Amino acid sequence: AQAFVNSKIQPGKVVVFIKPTCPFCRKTQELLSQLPFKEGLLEFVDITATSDTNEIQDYLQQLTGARTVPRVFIGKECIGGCTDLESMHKRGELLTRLQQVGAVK
Repeated sequence: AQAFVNSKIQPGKVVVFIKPTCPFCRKTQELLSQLPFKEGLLEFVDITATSDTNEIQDYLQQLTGARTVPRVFIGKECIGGCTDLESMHKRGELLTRLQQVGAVK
């Protein structure tokens, strides 16, 4: 669980931890898939594809303050879930943020 999520999160990368059958995971995927990411800099990680799904949620609770998916990380910074990603979008902050970390083409 620990080494698994810690290998995924990296400076300059966006990673969204998702589950199948998760309406908000899908909305998050819809928003970020449009953006001109460079290759390898956006990843959706299904936590059900590992045996220890609940232990991963436990570790995200410890790391971020919540265990709920979607869990969105921009670099090592967990910005939150769908709601928080959507606010940055509405405010126009998201593209600025992604350009600063060099995630965009």
